[PDB]
Amino acid sequence: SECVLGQSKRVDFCGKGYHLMSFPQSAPHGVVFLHVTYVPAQEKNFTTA
Amino acid sequence: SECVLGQSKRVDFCGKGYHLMSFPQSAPHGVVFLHVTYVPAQEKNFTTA
Ligand SMILES: *[C@@H]1O[C@H](CO)[C@@H](O)[C@H](O)[C@H]1NC(C)=O
Ligand SMILES: *[C@@H]1O[C@H](CO)[C@@H](O)[C@H](O)[C@H]1NC(C)=O
Repeated sequence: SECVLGQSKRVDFCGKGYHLMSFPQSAPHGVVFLHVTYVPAQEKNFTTA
Repeated sequence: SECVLGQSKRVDFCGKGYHLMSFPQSAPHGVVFLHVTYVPAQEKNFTTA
């Protein structure tokens, strides 16, 4: 109800990282979610104020 | 997962009041959370439109 039909703001609920979309495939006696996320990769530091 | 590793917008979940931070101390056969909050204290009333 939450991850598929909308965007989830709860941290580490519908996937490790920031949440974008989900896809609900079926399976024998169960369901399999495919979560799509967004993870920063390359970082660089600066001086702030 | 939710209160510590991020901020929570859920009401009355990670502490009474608006939520800021939490620290997860340990304890035998359990765990103890310390929640920081934010409570408005004084009041003053006016007329609006
Ligand atoms: C940025 O972080 C690196 C650590 O990998 C550090 O050596 C460097 O001094 C930092 N940048 C500045 C401007 O200090
Ligand atoms: C503000 O609230 C008090 C109740 O404590 C009331 O007596 C007062 O008339 C109110 N002031 C205004 C401007 O509504």
